[PDB]
Amino acid sequence: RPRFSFSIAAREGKARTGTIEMKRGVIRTPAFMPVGTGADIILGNTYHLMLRPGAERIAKLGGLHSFMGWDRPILTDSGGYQVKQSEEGVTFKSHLDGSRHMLSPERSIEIQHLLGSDIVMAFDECTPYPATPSRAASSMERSMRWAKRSRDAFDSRKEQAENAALFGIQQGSVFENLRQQSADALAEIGFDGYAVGGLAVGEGQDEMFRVLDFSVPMLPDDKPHYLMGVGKPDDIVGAVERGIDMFDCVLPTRSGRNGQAFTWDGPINIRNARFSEDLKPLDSECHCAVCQKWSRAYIHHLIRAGEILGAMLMTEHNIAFYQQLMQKIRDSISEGRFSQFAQDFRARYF
Amino acid sequence: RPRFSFSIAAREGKARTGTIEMKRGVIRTPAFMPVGTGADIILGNTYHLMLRPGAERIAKLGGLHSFMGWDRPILTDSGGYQVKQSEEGVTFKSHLDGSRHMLSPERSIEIQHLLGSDIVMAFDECTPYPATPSRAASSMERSMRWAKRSRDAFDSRKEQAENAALFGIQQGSVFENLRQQSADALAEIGFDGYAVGGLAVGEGQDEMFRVLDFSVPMLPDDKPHYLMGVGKPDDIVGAVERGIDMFDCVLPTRSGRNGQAFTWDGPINIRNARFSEDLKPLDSECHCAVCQKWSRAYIHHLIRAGEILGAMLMTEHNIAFYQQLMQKIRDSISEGRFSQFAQDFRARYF
Ligand SMILES: [Zn+2]
Ligand SMILES: [Zn+2]
Repeated sequence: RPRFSFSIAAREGKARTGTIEMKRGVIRTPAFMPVGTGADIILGNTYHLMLRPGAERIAKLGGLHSFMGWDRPILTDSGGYQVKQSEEGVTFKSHLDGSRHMLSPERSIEIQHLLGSDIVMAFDECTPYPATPSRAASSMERSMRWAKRSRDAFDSRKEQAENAALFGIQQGSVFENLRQQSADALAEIGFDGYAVGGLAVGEGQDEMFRVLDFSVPMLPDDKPHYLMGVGKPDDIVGAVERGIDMFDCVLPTRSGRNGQAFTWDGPINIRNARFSEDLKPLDSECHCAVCQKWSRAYIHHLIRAGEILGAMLMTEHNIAFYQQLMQKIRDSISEGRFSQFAQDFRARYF
Repeated sequence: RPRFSFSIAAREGKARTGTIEMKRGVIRTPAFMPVGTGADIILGNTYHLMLRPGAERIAKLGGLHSFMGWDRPILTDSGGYQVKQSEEGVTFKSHLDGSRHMLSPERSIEIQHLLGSDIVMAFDECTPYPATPSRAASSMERSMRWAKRSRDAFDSRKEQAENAALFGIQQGSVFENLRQQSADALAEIGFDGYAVGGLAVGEGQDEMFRVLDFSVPMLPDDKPHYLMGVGKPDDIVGAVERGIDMFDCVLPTRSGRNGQAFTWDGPINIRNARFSEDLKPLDSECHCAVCQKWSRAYIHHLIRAGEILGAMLMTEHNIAFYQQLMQKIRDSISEGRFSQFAQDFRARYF
């Protein structure tokens, strides 16, 4: 397969469906990328892995793919969002054993290289919400400078340039002129994919969607658009409606460990007593393995008993719900009925 | 299949291998019965289930088999070992919501009936270790009276008598005359199986084996012998050498949640730094699913990262190790080489 080939097979309104081809596999889009721990690609947390066991160590152990036994594509973040600051980058000391750490566009790239990622994220500067226009512009401009450094560092490592892909990240907070500036800088540098950054910060769906309505058409139409940190099922459906192709969110896993299950009728809190005698599966349309075999009542019980198996079935369910959702979105766009699906989705979910 | 048919296919010294046939399936012996949460039979905790969700409720929900989705045989304990005392039984208040509870040979039987167990344990009186001969004799005599009440209550419930089986429990602490007395009472009442009770109480392997050497031949040879609460891999091999056919122990699951893995080279503490870069699977001969796919180094990492998946792989590994051990014991006895296996087992395990 090629290093990277994005192809759009069908469209409806702003929504798109198609595929990304890479050496380690094909990624069907719109895509949900679960955390490392039906998916075509998963996410590696660079910041976490850098702290334990370390990037050198993971490289020594054969790379991330062999380490976690996953031989399909992997997307790593830059590590900075999770993180002594300056134009050069950032230095921090580890909480695990006080070791001193430095992150920069160059060092971030090097670390994702050591990890062996297939999709590398440029290193940028988080923009707090809310931000003044002044602060948003200053942060965005530094991010675009860091985007150029990331590109160069990526391109100077032959093995990465030839087998991996680089995404640039749009910043600019919620201001349209800054977003446009950011989009133009990014396209002038040129990347394999364009992420929309800065929108997973407590702004509320309304504002998120507003900023996506003008932000996504600024990005190159023939490249994948990645909405970082998003999100709930209804955020995904609305962002796909606005042109996003890729998503990641800790929601399924965390929800999975704190007793919450996603269903087509809305999220449910399975620890609630109203589920104690409910013989229906987690979700009635879910084709997932948990859903095949066990009832809400038994999972309620598991979790209530503090049994580990319960959180496990819950997480497995949630992960599978998210992939079925993306599958329903792909098929609906491909069939010219995504507009309908979305409306039916909401009526029932809410 | 019959209600209950125990058949001994082969012998070596005191060890036996064969099968138990019941309506819901065949149980190959010597057997390890894991907790509800390769096994031919599992264990239900009666005391726990009685407190949550309740026996009535589980019956309402279709019985334990349908509730946990397990359609093979299930053995339930009496509930008293986990537990206001008198010759009639015992009353206790729940810690979950202060509800008042009573246990007795009759009520224990009724509850295991409501749970739908295939193998029912008579209700007896735990004997603390150490015990004076006087106290051991008094506790044993009450247990044999309770054994007769359990038999009668079991026999007065047509559905149980016809589709389930009852085991009696030998008591008597570590005194041989009491054990013999207990064995004779039990055989005079008559049960489908005979458990050896009172030996999972911190006495140390030496004393356990000593008491098994004279206790097991007192039980009827043509019925299964169940060693309750035992145990570590090396306790099982030695108790099989002394004539036991059935075992249960929380070891695999708990060990599984507290970072400890069983291997043919002894238990390992996977959280230890010496495993951080170990690419070997949990155990090299283990055919288990974890062992297929993941390294000690990645499971070390999982657990160190607090990830739930890790404890899950560990427990799965431990459960599978125990079934492979029982399988190795069955085959070795059937082949006339159990004496050899046991010696080789120890050399490597220790
Ligand atoms: Zn499901
Ligand atoms: Zn294994």
